[PDB]
Amino acid sequence: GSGLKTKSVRLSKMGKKELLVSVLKNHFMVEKENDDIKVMNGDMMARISGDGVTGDAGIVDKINECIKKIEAIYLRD
Repeated sequence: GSGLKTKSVRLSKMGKKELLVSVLKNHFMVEKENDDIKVMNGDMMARISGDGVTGDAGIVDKINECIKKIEAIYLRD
């Protein structure tokens, strides 16, 4: 029998980037362009790249808040 359970099969509990997309999309209109994530709200726009964000400061501050809270959820902060 497999009573030991040395295998978990799959482990997807670090997908913070996925939740960023979902949460931002639930509050703002989000567009995917140049394989980046664009957050748009009130004609303001922001671009999230692999390791940097450039965009409207209001959106950026919100993005950062969302990222950090979500980071706290999976990685703990």
